[PDB]
Amino acid sequence: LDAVRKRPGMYIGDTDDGTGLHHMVFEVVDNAIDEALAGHCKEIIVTIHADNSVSVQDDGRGIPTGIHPEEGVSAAEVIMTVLGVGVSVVNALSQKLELVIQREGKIHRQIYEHGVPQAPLAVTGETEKTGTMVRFWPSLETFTNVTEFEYEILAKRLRELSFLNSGVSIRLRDKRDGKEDHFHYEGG
Amino acid sequence: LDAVRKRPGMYIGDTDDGTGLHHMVFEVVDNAIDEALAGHCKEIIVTIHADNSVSVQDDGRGIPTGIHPEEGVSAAEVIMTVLGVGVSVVNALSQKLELVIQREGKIHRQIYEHGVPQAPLAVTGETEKTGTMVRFWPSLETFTNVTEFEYEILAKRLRELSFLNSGVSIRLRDKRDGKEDHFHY
Ligand SMILES: O=c1ccc2cc(O)c(O)cc2o1
Ligand SMILES: O=c1ccc2cc(O)c(O)cc2o1
Ligand SMILES: Nc1nc2ccccc2[nH]1
Repeated sequence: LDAVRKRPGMYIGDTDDGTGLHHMVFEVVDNAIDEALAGHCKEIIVTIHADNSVSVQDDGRGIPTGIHPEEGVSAAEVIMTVLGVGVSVVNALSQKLELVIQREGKIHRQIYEHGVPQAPLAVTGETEKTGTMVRFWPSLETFTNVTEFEYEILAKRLRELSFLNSGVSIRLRDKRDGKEDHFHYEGG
Repeated sequence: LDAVRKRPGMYIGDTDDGTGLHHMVFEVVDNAIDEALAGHCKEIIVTIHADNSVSVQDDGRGIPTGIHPEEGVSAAEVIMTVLGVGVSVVNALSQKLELVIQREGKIHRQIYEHGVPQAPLAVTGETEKTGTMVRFWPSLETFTNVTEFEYEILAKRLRELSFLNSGVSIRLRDKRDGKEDHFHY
């Protein structure tokens, strides 16, 4: 990840005007849509939290959790820490990132700070559901001037995406003011 | 450097009781002694600053500044960023690190934050002297409980090193309370 840290603008875009900041969300959304498309029920939920973090959840299969034979860490960690631009770029430029994977009747949790895992991926409990959730706090050392998520920028893009991804429910929620939207195009 | 950032304790030592914190200084000192031995005057200066940073100067040749043909960046940056344990560990666990190299008539400067270079090594002026200086601010995210440098812990180790490295002068300076020592065999 040090290559991304050396020159963040090359990977995420402009870190001052807000375009790079919102690209962080849209990169994570693209990965969530890919997981949602693998299934039948397909739903993703994008939540803007009151602390200016954004979470993106899908109800897909859940990212692989088993140890990678070469790397010697969970396959999830490899996805989050090895260099669309990839979620690893978002992780590198996030001062905090929470990963939650529900898979094979188990809840898996891991926390990152500036791309560095704080502990190995851990099974913390049980669940009937499946899916992947990433909640990230953009790094205020990288992202300057525009540091708060504009609802309209996310709402507009998610609406455009709904028409290209048939059968995928996309929910947008703003916990700051309680505003929300539901984009669900079932064409074809 | 992310392997170091993942498990700092395994590389530097315990990050809560103050062992790791002081080992940061000792790792830098080892490299400063190597440079001091191969120069003329052979003196190192370890300064504890008021803002809880430590700087280690030597008056050696100055570490290489030219571009490394494999990595495509200054040889100094390769030393600071690629994995004695190495100063790259110290750089990785420092919230800020300032590198100053005097060599071939030129002063070179570079700043790091958590091991990430903020710009390439740059020529900032002219100079008659030679040597290398690293000033580092330990990351308070890594180093907890014992965050401030105890003078006697550094003094004890530098005394041991002065006997072992008989040709090298070792000066220790504390700017918080004005305390000083000069270890030389
Ligand atoms: O790299 C990946 C792969 C899948 C994925 C699914 C999510 O729902 C998400 O928020 C982030 C993700 O990142
Ligand atoms: O090769 C190296 C690497 C780090 C380093 C740090 C110092 O403080 C110094 O005086 C000399 C050094 O030489
Ligand atoms: N605050 C902060 N910034 C960082 C950049 C890289 C790795 C760790 C870091 N902690």
